[PDB]
Amino acid sequence: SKASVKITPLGGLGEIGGNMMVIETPKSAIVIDAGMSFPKEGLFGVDILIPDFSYLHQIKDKIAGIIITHAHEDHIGATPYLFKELQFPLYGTPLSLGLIGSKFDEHGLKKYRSYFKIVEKRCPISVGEFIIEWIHITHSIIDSSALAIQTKAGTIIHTGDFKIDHTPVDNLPTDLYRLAHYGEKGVMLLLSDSTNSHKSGTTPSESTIAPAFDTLFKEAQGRVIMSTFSSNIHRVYQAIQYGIKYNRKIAVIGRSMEKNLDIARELGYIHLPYQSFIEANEVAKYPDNEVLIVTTGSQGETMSALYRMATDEHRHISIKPNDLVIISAKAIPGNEASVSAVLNFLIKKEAKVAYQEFDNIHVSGHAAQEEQKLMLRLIKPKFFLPVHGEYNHVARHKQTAISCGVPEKNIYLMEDGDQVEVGPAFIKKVGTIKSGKSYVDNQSNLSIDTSIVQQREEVASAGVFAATIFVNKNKQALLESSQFSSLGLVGFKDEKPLIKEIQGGLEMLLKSSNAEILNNPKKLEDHTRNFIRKALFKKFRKYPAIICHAHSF
Amino acid sequence: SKASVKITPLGGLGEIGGNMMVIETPKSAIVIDAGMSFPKEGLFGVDILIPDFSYLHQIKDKIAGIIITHAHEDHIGATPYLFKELQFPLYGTPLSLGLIGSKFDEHGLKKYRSYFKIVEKRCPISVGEFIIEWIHITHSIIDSSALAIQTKAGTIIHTGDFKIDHTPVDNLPTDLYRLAHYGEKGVMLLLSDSTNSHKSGTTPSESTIAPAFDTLFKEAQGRVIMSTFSSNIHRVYQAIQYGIKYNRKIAVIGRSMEKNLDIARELGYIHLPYQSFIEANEVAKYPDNEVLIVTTGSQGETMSALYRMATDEHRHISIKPNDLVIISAKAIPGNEASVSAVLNFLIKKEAKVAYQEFDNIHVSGHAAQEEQKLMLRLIKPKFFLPVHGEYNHVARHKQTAISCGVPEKNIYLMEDGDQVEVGPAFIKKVGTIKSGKSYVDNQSNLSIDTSIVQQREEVASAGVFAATIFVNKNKQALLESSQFSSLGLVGFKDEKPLIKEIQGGLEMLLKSSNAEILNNPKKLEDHTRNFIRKALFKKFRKYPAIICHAHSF
Repeated sequence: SKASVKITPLGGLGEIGGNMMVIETPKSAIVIDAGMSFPKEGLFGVDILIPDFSYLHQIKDKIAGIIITHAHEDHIGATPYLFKELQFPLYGTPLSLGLIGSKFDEHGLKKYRSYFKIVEKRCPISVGEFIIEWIHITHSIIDSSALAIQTKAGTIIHTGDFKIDHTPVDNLPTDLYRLAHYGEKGVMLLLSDSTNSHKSGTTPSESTIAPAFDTLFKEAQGRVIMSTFSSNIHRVYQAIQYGIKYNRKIAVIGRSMEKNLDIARELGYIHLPYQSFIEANEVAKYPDNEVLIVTTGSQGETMSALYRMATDEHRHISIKPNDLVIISAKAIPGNEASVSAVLNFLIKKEAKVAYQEFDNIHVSGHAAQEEQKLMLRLIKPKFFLPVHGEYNHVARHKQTAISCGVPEKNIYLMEDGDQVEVGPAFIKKVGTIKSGKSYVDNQSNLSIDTSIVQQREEVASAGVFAATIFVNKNKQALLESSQFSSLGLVGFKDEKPLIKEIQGGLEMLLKSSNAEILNNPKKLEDHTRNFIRKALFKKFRKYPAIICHAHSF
Repeated sequence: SKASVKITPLGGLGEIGGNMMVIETPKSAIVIDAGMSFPKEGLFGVDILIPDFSYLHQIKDKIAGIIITHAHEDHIGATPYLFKELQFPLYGTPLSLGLIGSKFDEHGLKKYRSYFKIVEKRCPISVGEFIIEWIHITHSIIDSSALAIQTKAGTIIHTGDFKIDHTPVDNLPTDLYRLAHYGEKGVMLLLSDSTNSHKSGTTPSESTIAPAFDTLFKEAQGRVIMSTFSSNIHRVYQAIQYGIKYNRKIAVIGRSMEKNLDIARELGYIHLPYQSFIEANEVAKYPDNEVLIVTTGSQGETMSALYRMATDEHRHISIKPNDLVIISAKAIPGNEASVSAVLNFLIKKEAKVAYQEFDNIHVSGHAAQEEQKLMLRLIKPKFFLPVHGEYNHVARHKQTAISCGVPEKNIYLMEDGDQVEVGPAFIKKVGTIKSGKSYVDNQSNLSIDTSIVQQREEVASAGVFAATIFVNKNKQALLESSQFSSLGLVGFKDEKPLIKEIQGGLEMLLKSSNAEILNNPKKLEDHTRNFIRKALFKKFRKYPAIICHAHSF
């Protein structure tokens, strides 16, 4: 009857990152964004997670394209890999589409590059039975945008990643007029950031950071090091601008930085004298006070480089006591241990460290309660649904919305995989769809089901002991010396006896075993598993994986 | 010539917890404290670490006893297990000695219980060539103390764990006069807390917490849950006092809580009507608003209970939407992930949660910069050496000491295992001693070298594939069907072929193998390892552990 849509999301509900939405209307289908989720972060790298793709293959014939709301790795990460399975027009932003093409070429998905479809800011883009608009909106990232969707069913808003910086370094303030206009006409659906719903007071503008660089650089007497990730372009821009202001040549380490710099500079978003850029191998040729280094590893890796620098195998840079190191890695909770370790190792090198001002403690990069309320009033929407956060954060954001006078019955909290049917004046849950994650190794760059590592680590608890006994079916006992191996059981020097005790018990059982059980590998494997379970219960209270091999040679 | 001592520490320098010092003088030796170090904390439990004991066995004939500065698990943890190797008089505090005896009986070390030697507060205790005094000093813990050591070489101060609470619930203010008196006579050596050297402003007094319980309990309409660890006696005391003030029966879950309660109540430190205490199984008989539950697991375990309560197998408590849950686990960095997970699962149960006021964010329990400076002025010591913290924290504390006018040349930063010779007016490093950690399983309660799990997890990276081939020395090939097993390699349904491809290559090599290499297991194992290395390099760029077994049946 009345026009309606079916918006069921694939990522973002249950973890920072890995955001991906799929709006499904009658004979209509659009994709909003495809990020990566980073649960942990260690001394050598990060956890690599890409959203499952099973649902996409179900309704392939309907999806009218991919809609990307960032030139940033956290939100386009699966786009390149996704094309190793399916292809769809990529209607995005010129800068956002570029970096995405770099990702795909790295993923070997040039097919999907032809799908590139530049959407103009403040300019609508007719996507099948839908109209799309990219509303500039301030954020850390050099470029960004939000989506306004017009449909015969109404209008839908996806902001997602936005902090309302009154004075951004790029002084390109959000074009609030359009958002207010959409509110004035009447906005059906709203998707808004919910990350920092636990904090109060508006987040500080990046310009609050400028003084930090200025003061630190005036007092710096030696080399300056900077550590971040491949997609914090604004921060590195500020850093290099100050360095040239302080006559420090820039050394860019990590090919991701180099490609981002070249793409942006060619795109003209910034101005940079190429001669001012240097290699790490040339640092020894320059004075310390003229040396500013930029460091990043693979996609998502920042402090693997730092740790190897503290371990001194970087073979391009030697940490010195007169150095000043500025640390800003992706401040996702649970990485404090790695930061502390590297910090201690650096102080052992007698290096001054600056980390207070760039992590989430000062600048989280996502709206606080006041900013969310300001957006909510700007919109005056009928239906509010939080995305890009955990269940608690969306709960708090919904509470804040209640404080703004939004009727409860138009607010829902999603769980990944869910479907929600939304109409002109109706909204309800209809079912769940299968959502999941997949690992990718930064070296191989292939998708691996989580099942393999899951079982690997599940059996990692408790030991793994395998044995092979060459027994004669006519003797019901081992005829040739059995070979045994163990991993995680006990120290070899101290395990030689213990495992060997269970060994004698087992080979005795053979001396008078059951011929049928001995001749049938299944019975031997079951008996070995039972014996291993009993031994592990006696020793450590576990039941380790036991591999048994029977031969009739 | 001049009197001097040799203080080389065994634990505390490099991690929160696991503090243990050994002062070594001519024909003199004393032990200060033996804690446990907790690097991580998960959904099912904690990491279990006990300091190495190798050095103790070297100078056994000199040590005059064990000196314990807490009735608290974080500082006496290795004492019970240590006695499974060596025995020494335990001169401690009556309450501190009790709990320690409980730990030893759990460890089956009753031998060391006879060594129990009660030291009187404000009363000196002659320990061989040394004089010892237990100076009450405020802290979270119901009881505590610091050590004043008089010697012919001078005086040594160990405070260690102390926050200067002006108004503690127990209103037993630190007896500063003695500390000032020792400063007045002239204090040689000072060992002081250094945990929170990164923070400014004095830590809030536990009394700041009272209002929280009062207000929350006035508004509570349902059951109240409380989650902590076995040794936060003061907090549970406040909680139960308020609950009786609000007519809530107390259910103590975790035998550690029950034993601590019985020991303290028998010791008369507190007053408690036994009839007011209840079991969890009886909660269903009482109204929700009369129900307050206390939860703790094994030593160091707090949220394993919480997680099973969210998973609903606690089979004594069912979480309800009207419940109010107060969470205070040992807030060591890196547990935020578990807290977040449990919090989301609880909100899925629609439960109100209170966690802001009890973690390290409000009350870290260890002195801040102002408190350290106040101690430093109270002492006016000649030699300052920070303990109970990481290298960065001790560095910051030493900086603060510099700000207090302490000459640098009397401040050192230790690394675990080091020896430092300290005289009347001399101090220097002399060498290093072997320091290390050992795991203990909370179920078995035995000491395990870290080597076993270290190799277990080192080989956990990459797969583990073993094979056994029954070959004839006269054929240089397998004569009986070879048996293969793999763990972590690939999914069985998808690994059957791949592993089987490498299998055919290998059994072909047999068809025309080297008889001597085939007959000699070493050559077969080397060839199998090389083949596995090549295959893993081709597939995932790894070199997995390969186990080869050769038979001549």
